[PDB]
Amino acid sequence: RPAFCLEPPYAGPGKARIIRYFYNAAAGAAQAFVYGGVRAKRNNFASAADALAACAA
Repeated sequence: RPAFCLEPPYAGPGKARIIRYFYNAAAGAAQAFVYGGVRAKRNNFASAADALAACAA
């Protein structure tokens, strides 16, 4: 998988309240987190499906 997939989820400093998905490598699963709308890292997806296709491929 890309190194990006090993990164902890990044809420960032934004104030929005958007559920996004990240690949949790140690868990072997895509998991929800709250994304703030600003300065996203690359382990950040619209759905569990999109996280798994990028990283559990």
